[PDB]
Amino acid sequence: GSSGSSGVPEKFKLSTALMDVLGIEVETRPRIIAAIWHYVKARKLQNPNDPSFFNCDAALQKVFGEEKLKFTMVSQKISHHLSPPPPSGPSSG
Repeated sequence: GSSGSSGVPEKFKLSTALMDVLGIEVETRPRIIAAIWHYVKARKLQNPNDPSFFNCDAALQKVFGEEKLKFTMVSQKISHHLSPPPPSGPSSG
């Protein structure tokens, strides 16, 4: 066992651009992916041709850089942006 969901959940610090996309600071893995799912649709970014893909608004680019992306790929895209937030207390390992 190395990675999973033991005890408290997992939160990742949003990027400057990613933060300007949704407007958060410390969220989870899904909350974000979803936050993008909603936002996208919210901004009528959703793509008709492909229900899996979605158009970019302008802030989604700086994040990915592609005109459009998949609703699932975001996971394997936002991750890179995802970072470890500031923990509370001493640490070693």
